[PDB]
Amino acid sequence: PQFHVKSGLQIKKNAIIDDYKVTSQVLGLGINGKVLQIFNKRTQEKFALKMLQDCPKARREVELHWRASQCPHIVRIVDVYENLYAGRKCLLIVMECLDGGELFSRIQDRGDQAFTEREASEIMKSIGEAIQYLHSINIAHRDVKPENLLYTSKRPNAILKLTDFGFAKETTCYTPYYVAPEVLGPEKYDKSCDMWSLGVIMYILLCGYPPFYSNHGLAISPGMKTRIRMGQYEFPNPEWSEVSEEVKMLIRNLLKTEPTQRMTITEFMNHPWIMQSTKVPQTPLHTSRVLKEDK
Ligand SMILES: O=C1NCCc2[nH]c(-c3ccnc(-c4cnc5ccccc5c4)c3)cc21
Repeated sequence: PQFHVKSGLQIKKNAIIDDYKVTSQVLGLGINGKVLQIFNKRTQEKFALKMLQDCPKARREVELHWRASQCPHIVRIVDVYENLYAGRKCLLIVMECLDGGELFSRIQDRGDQAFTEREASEIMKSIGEAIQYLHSINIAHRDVKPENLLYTSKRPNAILKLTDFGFAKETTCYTPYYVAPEVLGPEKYDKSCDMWSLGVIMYILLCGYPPFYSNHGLAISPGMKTRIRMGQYEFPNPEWSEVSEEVKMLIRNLLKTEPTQRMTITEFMNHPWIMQSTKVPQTPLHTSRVLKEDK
């Protein structure tokens, strides 16, 4: 006994409206247009619905995302319909619904507490688990941005989840103990960008602005673009003046220009600042206030 097998992906073919109420309310915009809010007729719970045109690229997204839904920090696909819509075959993905909206909106909507270093570590921890899960099953997510980190609720014990698989990609014997990873097949620097994303999201969490900011004109967005190439960014005071040299070093290691230089997800999770989420200094960060400065 003891055989943990979860179930396979099942493309439902009946009309989705047979099983759910479909609203006009929008929950997100993508290249495939709207994410809608819907309601399960039976249970009456709320779900997000993403609609893609059926085709090989769409199918992969679904498949990868289904594969990854077993991860606690990745938006769970709850079921998938293939229907006809204007004589065009379609994939309708029904996922769990993340009311807490986007990661940054939440921080920026404190302003009456203060957002500690430790709170950020915990955040980065949970994004890490998501990447970790992904990479260990040989998927690179490849669009890990702010916009795709949302919260299950407004409740402060909300759990933070990764969404959007439109750019995810697969990365893919008896004397094996000693064989070097490079001999176990190709897989060229592909999951390493997920690592860069992580650096950026960490930078912003700690201060409230990207490490590579625009400016507009010339050498200010064409230059903002070489700024990235050169890997040039500061830790300007007085935001960073109070931040652990250990943390700076961690960002520095994620924001490495040459991808093979950059840290692995595994190395990441074993890092003390991430591994001791709990015992990180309670120190007050500017983040929330700085965020409030915008459009
Ligand atoms: O895959 C995607 N591509 C485009 C952006 C996006 N949002 C979602 C999404 C998924 C699940 N829930 C939501 C969501 C739910 N409820 C919300 C309430 C208030 C603000 C944002 C919300 C987002 C968005 C998925 C995708």
